[PDB]
Amino acid sequence: GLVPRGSHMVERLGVAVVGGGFMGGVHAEVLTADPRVDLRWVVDRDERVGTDLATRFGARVTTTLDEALADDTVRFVVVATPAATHEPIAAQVIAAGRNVLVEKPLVLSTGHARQLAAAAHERGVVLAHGGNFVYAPKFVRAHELAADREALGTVHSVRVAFRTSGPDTDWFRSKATAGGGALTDLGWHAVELCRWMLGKPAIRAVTACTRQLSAAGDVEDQGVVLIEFADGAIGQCDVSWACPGGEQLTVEVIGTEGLVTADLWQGMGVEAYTNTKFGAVWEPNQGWLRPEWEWIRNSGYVHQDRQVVDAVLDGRPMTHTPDDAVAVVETLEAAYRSAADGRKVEMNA
Amino acid sequence: VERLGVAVVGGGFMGGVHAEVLTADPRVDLRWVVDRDERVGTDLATRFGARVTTTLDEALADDTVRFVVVATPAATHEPIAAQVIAAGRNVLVEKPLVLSTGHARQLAAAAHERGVVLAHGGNFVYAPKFVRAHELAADREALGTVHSVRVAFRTSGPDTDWFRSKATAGGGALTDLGWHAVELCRWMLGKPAIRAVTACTRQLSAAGDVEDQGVVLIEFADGAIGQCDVSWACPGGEQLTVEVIGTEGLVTADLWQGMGVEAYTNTKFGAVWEPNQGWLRPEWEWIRNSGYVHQDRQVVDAVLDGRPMTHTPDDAVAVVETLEAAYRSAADGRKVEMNA
Amino acid sequence: GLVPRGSHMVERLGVAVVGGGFMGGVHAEVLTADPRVDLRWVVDRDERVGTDLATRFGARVTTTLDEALADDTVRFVVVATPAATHEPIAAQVIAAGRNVLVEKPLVLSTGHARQLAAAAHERGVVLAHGGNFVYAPKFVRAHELAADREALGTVHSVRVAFRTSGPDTDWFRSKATAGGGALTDLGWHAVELCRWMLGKPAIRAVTACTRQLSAAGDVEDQGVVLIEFADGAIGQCDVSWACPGGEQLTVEVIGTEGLVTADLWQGMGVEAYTNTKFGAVWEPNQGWLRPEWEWIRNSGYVHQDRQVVDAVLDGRPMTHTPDDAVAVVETLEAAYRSAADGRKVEMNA
Amino acid sequence: VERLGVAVVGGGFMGGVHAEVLTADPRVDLRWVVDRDERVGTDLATRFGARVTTTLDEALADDTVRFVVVATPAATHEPIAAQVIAAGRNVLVEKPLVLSTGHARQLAAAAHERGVVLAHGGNFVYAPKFVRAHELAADREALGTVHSVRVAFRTSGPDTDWFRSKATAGGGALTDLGWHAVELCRWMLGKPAIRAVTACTRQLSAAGDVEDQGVVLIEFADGAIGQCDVSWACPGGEQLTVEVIGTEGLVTADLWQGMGVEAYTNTKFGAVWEPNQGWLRPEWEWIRNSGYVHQDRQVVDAVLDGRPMTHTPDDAVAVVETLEAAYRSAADGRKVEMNA
Ligand SMILES: NC(=O)c1ccc[n+]([C@@H]2O[C@H](COP(=O)([O-])OP(=O)(O)OC[C@H]3O[C@@H](n4cnc5c(N)ncnc54)[C@H](O)[C@@H]3O)[C@@H](O)[C@H]2O)c1
Ligand SMILES: NC(=O)c1ccc[n+]([C@@H]2O[C@H](COP(=O)([O-])OP(=O)(O)OC[C@H]3O[C@@H](n4cnc5c(N)ncnc54)[C@H](O)[C@@H]3O)[C@@H](O)[C@H]2O)c1
Ligand SMILES: NC(=O)c1ccc[n+]([C@@H]2O[C@H](COP(=O)([O-])OP(=O)(O)OC[C@H]3O[C@@H](n4cnc5c(N)ncnc54)[C@H](O)[C@@H]3O)[C@@H](O)[C@H]2O)c1
Ligand SMILES: NC(=O)c1ccc[n+]([C@@H]2O[C@H](COP(=O)([O-])OP(=O)(O)OC[C@H]3O[C@@H](n4cnc5c(N)ncnc54)[C@H](O)[C@@H]3O)[C@@H](O)[C@H]2O)c1
Repeated sequence: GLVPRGSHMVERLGVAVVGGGFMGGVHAEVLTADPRVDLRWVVDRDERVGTDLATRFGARVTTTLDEALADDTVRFVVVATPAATHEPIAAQVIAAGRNVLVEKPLVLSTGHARQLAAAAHERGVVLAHGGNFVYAPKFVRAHELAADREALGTVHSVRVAFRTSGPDTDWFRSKATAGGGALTDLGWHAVELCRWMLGKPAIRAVTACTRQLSAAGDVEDQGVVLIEFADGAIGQCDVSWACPGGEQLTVEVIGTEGLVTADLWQGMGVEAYTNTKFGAVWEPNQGWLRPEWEWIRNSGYVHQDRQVVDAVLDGRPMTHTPDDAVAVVETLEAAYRSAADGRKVEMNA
Repeated sequence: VERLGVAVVGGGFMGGVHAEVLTADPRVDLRWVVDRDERVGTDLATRFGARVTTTLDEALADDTVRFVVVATPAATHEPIAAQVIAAGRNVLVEKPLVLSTGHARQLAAAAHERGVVLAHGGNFVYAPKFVRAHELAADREALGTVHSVRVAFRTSGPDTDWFRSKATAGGGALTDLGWHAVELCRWMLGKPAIRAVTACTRQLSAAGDVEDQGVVLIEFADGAIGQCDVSWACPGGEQLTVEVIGTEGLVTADLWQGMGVEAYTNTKFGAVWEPNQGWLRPEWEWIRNSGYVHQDRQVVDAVLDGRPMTHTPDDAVAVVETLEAAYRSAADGRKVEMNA
Repeated sequence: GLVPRGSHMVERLGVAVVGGGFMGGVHAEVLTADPRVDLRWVVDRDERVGTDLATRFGARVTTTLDEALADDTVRFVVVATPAATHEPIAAQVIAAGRNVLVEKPLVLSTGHARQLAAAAHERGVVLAHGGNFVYAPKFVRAHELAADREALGTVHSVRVAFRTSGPDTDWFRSKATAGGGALTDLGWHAVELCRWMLGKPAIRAVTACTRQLSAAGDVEDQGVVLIEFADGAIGQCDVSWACPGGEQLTVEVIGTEGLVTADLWQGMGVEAYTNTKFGAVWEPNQGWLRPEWEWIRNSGYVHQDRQVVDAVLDGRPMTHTPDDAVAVVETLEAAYRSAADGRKVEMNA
Repeated sequence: VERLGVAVVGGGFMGGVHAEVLTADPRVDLRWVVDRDERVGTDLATRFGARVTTTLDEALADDTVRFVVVATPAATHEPIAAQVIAAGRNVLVEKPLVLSTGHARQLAAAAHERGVVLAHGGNFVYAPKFVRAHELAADREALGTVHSVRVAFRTSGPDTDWFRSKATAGGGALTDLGWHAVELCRWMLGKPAIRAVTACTRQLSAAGDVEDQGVVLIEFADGAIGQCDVSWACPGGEQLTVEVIGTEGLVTADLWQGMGVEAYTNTKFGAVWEPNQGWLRPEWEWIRNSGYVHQDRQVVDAVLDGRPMTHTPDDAVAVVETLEAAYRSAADGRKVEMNA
């Protein structure tokens, strides 16, 4: 083998999805493919958007989180709303005694993260966060090779590059609603991947640089973080919202005896060219392309959500815990401080 | 919730893979392993909690068994499959379905008459990456007129002895690897009829009496040319690539070198298929990525829900004929016309 | 090292170029960069084209081959005219006692090739042919590794693929003027590369398939040749005029212990993307590109012409001789016969 | 036809390369090899038919010598170059030109006053592939606003001992490799001014007292961010890549992994730099492709034909300052502002 045994048709878990936008849709599609899941509610401030998602999966639609929480069959809530709404919404879901999966970034301050985590534990519920790429099949494989100590020797370098042409919806570009720019949006993943590839060691210091390119908004479009891990390995996170030509996500680990690299979007092994356009391909879809296949599964969403559901229904302890989210949140806060005053920031947390 | 009782015949490498794939299906109950070698069958049975026997009829006496996977040497396929169908069971037969076109048509007809599912083990037409490439290649506006398809399949050759005997394998690389190459070529073009086949083969190793490499040029009805390039003599790692070229566009897909992970070591990687020293391109999820999971899900779906199959015994017959024509072409040094 | 010593400024060789089209221009540019070369004449039936090339290099222009041959300073003639004109023109250049470089394909029949070669030898002049890719730096390197017998073991497979979107000028698509289509135009190179990569062994048999896609003309757009070499290795030449997206040229050699591959146009190590267009790039020049650098030198034209000039001026014997051209010509003639009647053709020549 | 008399100082690895490159130039007469080790200098001299000495002044007493290549350890560069310029000779000094910004400005000024050519050994800005990438990256309509440049330069480290001594090398990887990284970054953007530099370094090996790896973030005047990533601790083969990203486009170039030749062997390739087992990506024409040939042709052109140089001592000063600022940043844990 080995093929993981298939879910498991038979338990029933009532689910609410809060935020029926892009990511709420992905989760709705991933969760409804799981035989154990009953999607009961879509919650959204925009009723048209909420309604469109709900009818697609035969859920009920509401604009009030409290209506869904009044449904006793709901035991699990997915929160995919703008970043600054995560903490109030997750705090209320937890207080109502429900399990909750919160999209990246968990919250926007170290305090909120520690306190949300303490509140979930007290309430005896699962708090899970949406760092999907550490569940991506390709990266899991690469993580396994990066852990071969005989093969790599002493690891000294890790690098994660994550580049897009930027967000589609407006809330991403305001601090008030988003917390920060590319460093928050993409840097979340890059920092989680870096830690993880190294075996989650303590971070000793951080250095960072950011720029805002776009006139719209008040957040950065690009950032580079230099992370100093406790063993002395240097991490780099290179993120950007101003990169054309298609999403890029790569991971590189370098030791004294070996190295491991992995490429998500440019490593799918399919190539195409056309003089006109490919209908079934994400724009840009003319000229030379490297088309994706199974983008949802290959980004890790399917494995993440299966393991979250396994944690709620079967008490199967998760690989990635609120401790990991807390570590990411303080790294990002340290990075923003470093960028602001042009100095290395010592960690301690 | 719908349980399906399954028996696996042949407890070797492929029986092992199928057993792994089917027992991951919540609908499936693996009840029997059948194998002529009792030690091999016992090992597989104890691993998956099934009964074991050396006699297929002991497993067919079990009325719970409604579906049988046949993963035995090529020449044993037809007698076994005929038996299974005669006993009213649905069957999946590993590639080379059969060695003769007459036998293929009989089995299909016998299966249709009995009202059972006959399925064949061409797993790579179910591989997720190839399935995506096939979708792109079907965009007529994007590709214009399709005039070339090429499938290269290269390995360092089989390890068990019966593969290199003509009596039991029915062929060498052209059969073992060519089955897939031809099925992929055909499929990438939307499955058009084949009009002619030219082929060249060669035996390299001294062991056995079958070819180690071969090339087939295929003339499809519309005039597009297919190339199938297969070999048991290629070092450095398995290769499987697909290429479709039209006047306005093209599509390529690479299975084993397009998996997007690179590694280097001065020593070795323990978790990697040898060669595991120096520069490597390691696989991940090789069973799923090769198409076995999707194949076996769609065959179980057919048996349970009557949901009609994408790849049919008609496809398998087309492949058998082509391989028959290719071996004749290789012997006669001439293009062979397909009156079928 | 090692860097080849630089030409050698000082000898003077008067040159005529016949055919001032695309390839006559390339040669004019390569030859005038050689300090030893004096480009005296451009000969072309079209005076405007001839004149445009000549003024660019300060040559004289004529429409009569005889005018250039009346110039005693001319000792070396480059023939870059349509394929069917090669034999008469080269026969006249040779008879006038001049050295001659004839573009691919040398001539269109085995007889003509043997007889042209015999005539040059009798006249004591160099006859050279324009198979440039066997001089391409990258392929020379690959040829050297393919000759490591310990590293490859027994070589059993060689493959050359050569694909373009087809010729620009009309004469290429008529048998009368061109001899044949892609199999002649591209197959010339593919067959020469195959032989060479294997150490130029005898060819025992040939099998071939061709199709005509285009309505214009009467020659084939695609062809595949299966070559059986004497040692038992199988060669493949895959050529096409109907391939979009940019020129492709690759070489693959496979043995029992190893393999060697090389990629000319997709192996240049430069990548680019733009949302608009790159001005300095060969169309298609939008979207994802793999731009060439030094395309003339990297295709081998510079090394070929330097070695041809070395042969004339310094008697330095050439690596690739008229014997090699004769072998290619009969392979192609065998291939066309095989395609015509659907049978393997045994060689003997 | 115009002959230029040359002396090479330092008969080691780089002196060897330069001697190879310059003697291929028909305009050049290599007359002297100078080296403190007589055996090393003698070996190089006998190979190229030059005179040999251990005393630079014996070679400067020769009035035929109009041009000197200095390929000695970093700390020896300034005293030697000063001597050569003081004697009225044109000079080419290998990378790290000098270790101090003051010294760089003196040499440039001394050279300008004497009326001679001072050139520095940044060969990769002359590499044909990078020169092409630089042309693409200069297409403003195609790239839009340029906001990122990244240069990664990775090796398994130097083999001679003086490289790992601060006294004689003036630095580790950040100096040895970083010189190129910074010069490439700067050049790819059209050579704008540098406003600030942040850096992090680390020593891995126990031997020596210099860093093995370092990263530099560079803030250019317009606001574009440069990254220079260098390391002596990277296995599997040398890497050198360049990346430029703008809002409308991007350009990347790969020197050692973008050479387009792939090989595999179960044994080894004799004609290949080790690692020469397993999967390889072999180099071809490494001297020319690294830029040495073009560099040395353009320096000889300058000396003979007064044809002004693309890369000037002003560029070298900019690089020296940046490296100075980077090492301070690495020590202080802070961004260093460039008031130059
Ligand atoms: N892990 C990933 O790969 C990934 C990818 C994209 C986005 N995200 C994250 O998911 C979350 C949502 O992102 P998105 O792309 O789906 O945004 P989106 O703008 O597409 O959707 C946001 C939705 O939330 C609704 N909404 C706003 N406030 C609400 C509220 N108080 N209550 C209920 N609904 C509300 C909005 O009407 C909208 O429908 C973000 O936190 C984002 O960072 C994660
Ligand atoms: N689709 C694929 O990717 C793929 C890959 C490998 C093999 N196959 C095919 O699967 C089939 C088996 O190949 P394999 O690699 O597993 O071979 P194998 O030698 O590993 O196993 C074959 C097993 O069948 C047993 N056996 C032999 N004759 C039998 C008989 N009459 N009745 C019952 N059992 C018998 C043998 O003891 C043996 O254990 C072949 O047809 C092969 O072509 C397909
Ligand atoms: N080795 C290579 O890489 C390569 C590439 C392209 C073409 N070629 C070959 O070079 C030759 C010319 O090809 P091209 O692309 O330059 O064609 P072209 O059509 O661009 O140029 C042909 C030129 O020859 C002129 N011409 C025709 N008949 C003439 C005659 N009797 N006397 C003098 N001039 C005459 C024409 O006016 C025209 O200027 C062909 O044989 C071709 O196969 C080789
Ligand atoms: N541009 C490049 O790609 C590149 C590559 C390697 C080295 N370099 C540089 O070239 C220079 C030499 O490096 P190397 O690898 O050739 O070192 P090396 O140790 O191989 O050779 C240095 C030589 O200089 C001799 N020498 C030492 N002190 C001397 C002195 N005072 N006077 C005369 N000779 C003296 C030594 O005997 C030695 O033979 C260094 O500055 C290095 O940074 C540049």
